[PDB]
Amino acid sequence: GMKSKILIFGGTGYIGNHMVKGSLKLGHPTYVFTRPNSSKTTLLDEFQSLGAIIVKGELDEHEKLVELMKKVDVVISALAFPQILDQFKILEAIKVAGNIKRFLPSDFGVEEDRINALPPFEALIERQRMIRRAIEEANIPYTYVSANCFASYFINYLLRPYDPKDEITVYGTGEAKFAMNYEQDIGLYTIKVATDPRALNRVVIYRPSTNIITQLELISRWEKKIGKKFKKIHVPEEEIVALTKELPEPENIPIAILHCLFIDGATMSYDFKENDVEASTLYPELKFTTIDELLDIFVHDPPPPASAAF
Amino acid sequence: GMKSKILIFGGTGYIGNHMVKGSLKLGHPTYVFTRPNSSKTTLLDEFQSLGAIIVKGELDEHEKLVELMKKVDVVISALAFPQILDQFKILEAIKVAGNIKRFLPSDFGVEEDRINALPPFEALIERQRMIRRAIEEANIPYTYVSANCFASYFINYLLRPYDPKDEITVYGTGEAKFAMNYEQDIGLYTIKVATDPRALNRVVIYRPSTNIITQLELISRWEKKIGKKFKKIHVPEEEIVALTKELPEPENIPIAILHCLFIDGATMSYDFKENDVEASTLYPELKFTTIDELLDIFVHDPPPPASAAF
Ligand SMILES: NC(=O)c1ccc[n+]([C@@H]2O[C@H](COP(=O)([O-])OP(=O)(O)OC[C@H]3O[C@@H](n4cnc5c(N)ncnc54)[C@H](OP(=O)(O)O)[C@@H]3O)[C@@H](O)[C@H]2O)c1
Ligand SMILES: NC(=O)c1ccc[n+]([C@@H]2O[C@H](COP(=O)([O-])OP(=O)(O)OC[C@H]3O[C@@H](n4cnc5c(N)ncnc54)[C@H](OP(=O)(O)O)[C@@H]3O)[C@@H](O)[C@H]2O)c1
Ligand SMILES: CCOC(=O)[C@H]1C[C@@H]1c1ccc(O)c(OC)c1
Ligand SMILES: CCOC(=O)[C@H]1C[C@@H]1c1ccc(O)c(OC)c1
Repeated sequence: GMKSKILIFGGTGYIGNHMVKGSLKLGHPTYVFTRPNSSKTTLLDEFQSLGAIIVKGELDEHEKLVELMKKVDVVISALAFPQILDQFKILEAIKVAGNIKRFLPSDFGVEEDRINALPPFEALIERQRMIRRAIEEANIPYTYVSANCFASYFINYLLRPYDPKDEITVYGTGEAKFAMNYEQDIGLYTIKVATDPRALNRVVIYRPSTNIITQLELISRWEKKIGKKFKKIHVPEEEIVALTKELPEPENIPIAILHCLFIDGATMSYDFKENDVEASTLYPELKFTTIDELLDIFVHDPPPPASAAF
Repeated sequence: GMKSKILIFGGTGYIGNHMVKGSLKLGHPTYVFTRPNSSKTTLLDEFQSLGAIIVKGELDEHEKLVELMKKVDVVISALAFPQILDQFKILEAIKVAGNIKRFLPSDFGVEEDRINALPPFEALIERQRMIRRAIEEANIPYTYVSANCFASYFINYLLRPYDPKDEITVYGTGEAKFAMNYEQDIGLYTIKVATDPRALNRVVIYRPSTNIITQLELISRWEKKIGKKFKKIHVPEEEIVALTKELPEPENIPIAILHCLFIDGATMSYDFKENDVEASTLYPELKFTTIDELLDIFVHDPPPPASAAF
């Protein structure tokens, strides 16, 4: 009906699949752009059975992108780091088509316009800033989403629940606060804000009060849930910093991000601005899965671990 | 004709594919065991077009393995680290069938019975030793292959030829010697020795005199080949050792191996034993691609990088 038509790039991705499912769950006509050679064949079939329209092609196909843009209203990009500046191909098509009502570039992490990181990570988020500056320069309607930490991803990474080991690695002192959100919710809320007038040309941050914690607190709560105690092994901050300078790329990128997230506490090191919008306060009919609920999920039916591409 | 029939486990793997191709090139009837859900569909079609017989199944299918064992003469395992002890399923089937003429377990690296490493790596090669002990206890005919370093893999890992950076990382002093061999050759030679009476119940080491070098010498030669100088950044040994103790698994495994190969120089830290067989001395009609030739290949048509499973 009146539902805005949504085009998602990187829909088969780690976080992208949750945006595709959330879009369909909310009854939005959904277009998924995917490479002809993608190995996400079975995932694409699932999307198709849920009602999505699959469009195979390459970002280099300018004409195809323009013709596709003319058929939709909202464009969301969930592409990976290696393709951040490739989003300029998406942006060029949006500019030519001229009918797009909202563009959400691939952020879904830290709020890059208010935080700085070590060189390895700073270079990547500087690219995301370049995208933002171009959007604003062209007066393209947007929404910048800071989803903070992907919860299943980091519960898997930090707690290694699928590992029977007796020790646990802590980065830095482990006292830095951070916020983490369940991927399924990140996906749903992203679709909601992409069409909410309250998020037009604004930064939206996902920071529900029930999802703020520190590494030590997460370990403690997990220990209580499963009835086991771990020996905590800390990796000194100076140690982490040194590695970012000596290790090659892309090996040093994760290290620099670990420093930014769990040592500097970038997802919780700032206060909200006047124009900022915190997503959990937007829909009284929805809520973010809490940390206790998340841990329960890992006790009853834990999701597989993942590793971002660099 | 009268060629021995070869069954390869993990044939679709990084080194495994080179063994399958080498087996077919040498005219051996070749059986490839692969999981029903493998994503190596296009590689499998290639094997098939080359003459290989594909057999889909799981290692847990004891009866299937036994009936398969009965149809072949030689069994080679190129499975990954996570499945080392899973090789006991292959061994049980071999014991029951009773007709196998030679079994080559998944080693193709350092000579585990004469070297020791840091805990992260020591645990993995200890498993490989367990397999070797069971083979000998059961009087199963074997050949243990120490292929040393996979060259394309490590030229990519150490030189990052696909990276236009001005710096290069050196592990330790960079003075430790190591031997590396081209994957295509490792595969060919493995098939040759699997049927050479000279390799029956012996350790075979791939160490051609033209393929021995240090990190610094490798960097130097690469610099001359491409006409560019790099800034060398060293990672102290004590630094590498500390990481193996603080970083969680699997992350700490590669670090421990880097120490073993490029700091301890495990592939060149020993002299040959009386019963050792150095493969390059075996066939006057063949030879290992040299380091110079390997570098030339990376200048004209470099192979993509890779990452072992942990
Ligand atoms: N906040 C956090 O904790 C967190 C965690 C992870 C990631 N992130 C962020 O979330 C965003 C997406 O990350 P992700 O892990 O979801 O991405 P991903 O799964 O690695 O990749 C997303 C999609 O990119 C497409 N793609 C891959 N290579 C491509 C290429 N060469 N050219 C064109 N398309 C290509 C693929 O789709 P097809 O195969 O269909 O073409 C893939 O499904 C990024 O901005 C990332 O930084 C944040
Ligand atoms: N010397 C060196 O520099 C070096 C470098 C790398 C590796 N290595 C060694 O070479 C050997 C093989 O390494 P690799 O990297 O070639 O192996 P790989 O490519 O990681 O895997 C080999 C094969 O295992 C099968 N497999 C994967 N997961 C499985 C599971 N859960 N159950 C059963 N089968 C599974 C897959 O075949 P299907 O999909 O067909 O089932 C896969 O192609 C190892 O012993 C390794 O340590 C040495
Ligand atoms: C440290 C292990 O995870 C990562 O390397 C990257 C994928 C994680 C990530 C990527 C981009 C981000 O903005 C972010 O902040 C929440 C987190
Ligand atoms: C350092 C990056 O590579 C590795 O972590 C492992 C795959 C490399 C390897 C695995 C097993 C080995 O025996 C070996 O010695 C030559 C090398």
